[PDB]
Amino acid sequence: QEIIPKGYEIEHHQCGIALNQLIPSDKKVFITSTIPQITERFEDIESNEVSFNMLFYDNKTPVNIAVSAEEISDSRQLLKLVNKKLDVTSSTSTKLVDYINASKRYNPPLNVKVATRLGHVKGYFIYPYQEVMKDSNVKLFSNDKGFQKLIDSFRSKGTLQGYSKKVFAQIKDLPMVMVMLYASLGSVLLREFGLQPFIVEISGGKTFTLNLVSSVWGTSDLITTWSIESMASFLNSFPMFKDDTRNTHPKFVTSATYNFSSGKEWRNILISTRVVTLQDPPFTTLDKSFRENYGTLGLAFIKQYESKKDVYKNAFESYQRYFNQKNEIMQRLGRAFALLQVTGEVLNDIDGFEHDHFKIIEQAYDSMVKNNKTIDKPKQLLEELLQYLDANRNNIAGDGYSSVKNGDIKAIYKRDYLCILGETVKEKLTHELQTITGQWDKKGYLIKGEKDRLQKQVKHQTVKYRGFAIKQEVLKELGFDFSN
Amino acid sequence: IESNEVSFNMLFYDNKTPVNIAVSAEEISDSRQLLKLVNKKLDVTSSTSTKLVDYINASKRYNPPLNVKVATRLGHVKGYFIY
Amino acid sequence: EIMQRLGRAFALLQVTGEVLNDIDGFEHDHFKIIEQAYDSMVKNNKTIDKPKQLLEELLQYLDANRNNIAGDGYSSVKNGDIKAIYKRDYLCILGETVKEKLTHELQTITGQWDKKGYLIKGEKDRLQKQVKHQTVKYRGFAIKQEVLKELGFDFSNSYNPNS
Amino acid sequence: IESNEVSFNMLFYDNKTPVNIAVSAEEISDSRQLLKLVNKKLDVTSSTSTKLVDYINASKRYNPPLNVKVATRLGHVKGYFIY
Repeated sequence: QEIIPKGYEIEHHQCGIALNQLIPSDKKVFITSTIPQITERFEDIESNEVSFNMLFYDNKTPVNIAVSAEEISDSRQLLKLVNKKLDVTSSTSTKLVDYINASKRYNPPLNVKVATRLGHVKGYFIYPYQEVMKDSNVKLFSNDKGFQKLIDSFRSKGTLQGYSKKVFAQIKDLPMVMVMLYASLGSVLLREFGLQPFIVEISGGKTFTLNLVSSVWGTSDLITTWSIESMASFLNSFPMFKDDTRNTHPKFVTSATYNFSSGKEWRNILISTRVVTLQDPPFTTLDKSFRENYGTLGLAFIKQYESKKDVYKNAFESYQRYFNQKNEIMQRLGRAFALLQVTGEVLNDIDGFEHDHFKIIEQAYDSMVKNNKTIDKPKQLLEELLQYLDANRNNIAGDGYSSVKNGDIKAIYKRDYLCILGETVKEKLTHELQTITGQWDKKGYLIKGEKDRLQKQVKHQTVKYRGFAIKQEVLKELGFDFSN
Repeated sequence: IESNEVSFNMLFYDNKTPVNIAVSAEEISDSRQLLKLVNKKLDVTSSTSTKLVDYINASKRYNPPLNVKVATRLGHVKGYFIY
Repeated sequence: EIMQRLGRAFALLQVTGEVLNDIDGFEHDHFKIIEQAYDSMVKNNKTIDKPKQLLEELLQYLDANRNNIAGDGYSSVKNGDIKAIYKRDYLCILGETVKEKLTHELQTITGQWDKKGYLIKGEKDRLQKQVKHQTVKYRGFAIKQEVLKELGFDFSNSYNPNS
Repeated sequence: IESNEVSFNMLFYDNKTPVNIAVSAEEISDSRQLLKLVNKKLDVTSSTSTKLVDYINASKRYNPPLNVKVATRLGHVKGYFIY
């Protein structure tokens, strides 16, 4: 039992318990029938501010309520807890504040350091697994219940090796799902390598691959359907899975992704169904496997890294400097590939998860440089222009072409090249004309002019036009043949 | 049963006619808010609000009200299914 | 594909009918009532199959613009742009017209068209075939005559006037 | 040195652990605002806020704090160049 502060009395009548104040002459002045007992104080190690739990009995029923410091120490605010069964009024608020203060002095609450997010916060790394948390003497406060249900989903289950033979062995070398799993594992390492967030997406089983990569740390409830910012800040170092890209508005998503890419602050990978892409496509039984064998491989991975941190660090530094060598946009993503590959190198060293990390990762790298369009905007745009011209031959002049009788001339067909008139290239590129035509030149697409000018002077019949001469070779590579 | 917060029904007589009005905890336990029920036929003023709050508190102590658990929606709420 | 996303909902309505059958005076056939409307949905609802929907619309459009279609039995397109090349085996809709229709959904819908078997792919494992007519080479999506007819179209320009 | 306004650092012990917190002049010299530091481990209430404000004033009188001129930007401010 706890002590009663000097000056206070506690009566036990039929009406129920009663905290009276003792005023000498001793006269008794009722304070409350709801004796507050402040059991714990919580210190958010991010904010360094503090809160409390108030416990009191509403006539046989314990009532624990989370309360701020002000609510407990400010009469006008303390009065607001009447809605939660606290016996207090504008008349007794001050006496109850004073009693609370004294009880706090004479019965110190338990001090609990508290964290509201996962991952790296200040000096600690907060794990969402009871087993790990009970050893570290920090608690995981999450008022918002969405994240709480997210944490109950982190709970591990099943054995380990059973995940490496029932789940993992089914897909040691399926490259797309395997790189997605690298994302879900190496998300933890961004803060370790100084790398900012990025994305790994699959598009074109999809939901199935996402549900499967969820089993690296727990249930398929880690997944969500497309806020993003708060969830990212909470997972912090842990990967985010977002599902059903299809069901939602495109204005919303791309904005959400640009927002996520920015940095409370977080540093993790977004895995969906600064982007690494997996567009190739890679059941009933392996689903039972990863549903019975929840997330054990994840914490194993973390422990593996922990073992030889500063070794994997130098390995990543090597992969980083090298991937920055091998197209401009793919070199922008050099650190991300470095990271996913060090993730694979870490996974290789785990016992029952041996596999070829170099080949899966180069396999998907080349899958990207081949299949992903946006890496090469100058070429893409060029193709779009040619496609357009492919359908507008009544406005093309040149060898074998009927003279353009009405309107504008869009290109001059010569055998060695197609000279797309400057005006059409402007109509296509607008303000990006200078840079894209520059890239076309840097890429060797065009037959330059005399005076260090991108546009060649090309003759047909009785006119000399000025336009960008695109070599027959490029036309053919892109699948076009303006030949008669 | 969703919020675990509480409200009350106040009964009073406006010269032979009963008046039952639903009132929040704050309205009954804070003089400034109790004063707002004057619009609903309650005899109270800025002068008497405190004494009436204290009387309400004491009356509540010695004639406890009936406790009713309550739901504002149908279906599954927390552990019950409300029909 | 979309009907499998609604799998749990149909499962549920089916368990609802299975529950209702067991009530005292409420006997009825739930399996037939439920399969009847499943198939009624896949038949009558267009939006389940957006790729076919879009395709038909495009064909509808081309049916009204043959003065801009070239190919077998067609007068050369003299004014404006070329929208398709009619070969006996297929209608090769030029890439630009498919873009003008699908805009940002081009890749996904053409992918569906291929996965659905609508088109005669090109040599280099590319969705757009190179189509030769007279002496000119266009690049477009070749839609098999079978699909044209299934959707109710006949892009032949050769039919004796006397009929 | 730009504003000529002033702020303070308060040091107190939360049972063996020093706590230094930056505080405005108003926070320290106005009971209503001083009360807001309860969130930062300060033992104060609406009942004791006035006495603690007065104690702070007196302690400030008899143990003057160190005066530090301060700048929040680099470069030329008023007469100095802050590196």
